[PDB]
Amino acid sequence: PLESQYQVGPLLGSGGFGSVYSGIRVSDNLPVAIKHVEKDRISDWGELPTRVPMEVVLLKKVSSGFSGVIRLLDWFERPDSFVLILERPEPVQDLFDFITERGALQEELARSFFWQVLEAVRHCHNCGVLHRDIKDENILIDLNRGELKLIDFGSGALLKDTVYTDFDGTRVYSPPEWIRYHRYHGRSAAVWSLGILLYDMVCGDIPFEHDEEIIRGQVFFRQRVSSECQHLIRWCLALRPSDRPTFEEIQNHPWMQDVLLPQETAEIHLH
Ligand SMILES: Clc1ccc2c(c1)N(CCC[C@@H]1CCCNC1)c1ccccc1O2
Repeated sequence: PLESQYQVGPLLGSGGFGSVYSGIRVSDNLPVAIKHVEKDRISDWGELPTRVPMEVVLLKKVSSGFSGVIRLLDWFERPDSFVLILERPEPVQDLFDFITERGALQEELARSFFWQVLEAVRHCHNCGVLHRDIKDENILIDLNRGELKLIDFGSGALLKDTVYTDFDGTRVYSPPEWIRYHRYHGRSAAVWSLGILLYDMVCGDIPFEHDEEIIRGQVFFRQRVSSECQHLIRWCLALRPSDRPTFEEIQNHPWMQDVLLPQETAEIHLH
């Protein structure tokens, strides 16, 4: 019934995540995204009360209620692929393209965006999900509402308190303990990736490209950035996992005070 229930539109993008198309739910005209993944390229499987990709398990765990995560609406199995039906904000732009187009973000805008990402990541952790690929390309902006939404749980895992020794996320957002030892814990690795993201936001590019820079952990600013924002970044990017802030500590940091709500953010910065 997939073919009769959704009208397929243009291809939005393709990559390690598969191929994603614009779609409309025929029942009520709801904008959707339709994501196809070949079965042979699914390395990571889990189970429902049947055998599904882990991405479906993780999405179901985070798609209850409202959150800053793009929600799984339905899924289908085909003989050689799985098809996922996801929310699609309209109009929308991913944060990578937004930053590529507009350059380094004003701190007020970065503060609003970063705050929303923190809230979304807390939501995932609350639901027992570790994203493991937090980055600009996995954040969508609802341009009218100023609301950010996390995508792509394809490298994610169940959250646990023991060590992870596997990683299939983005290397330049990966922490020094992974580079050096192939070992990390969930929350502290997530905080590292958040430091990279925040730098990316306020500087318009990522801080490290090579392994040696990651391991050295020295952050240089190319752009004028406030002392308070530089401090938070350097704290998230502490070389020792135990020296990094908790999410609570990030959200109580001086730089994170007086965040704009999403709608005000869109009025000032996006309209
Ligand atoms: Cl609109 C929209 C809804 C839901 C989406 C996704 C997009 N995408 C992203 C599609 C590729 C981007 C589109 C914009 C230009 N840059 C490339 C996605 C990518 C990977 C997993 C889930 C996803 O779920």
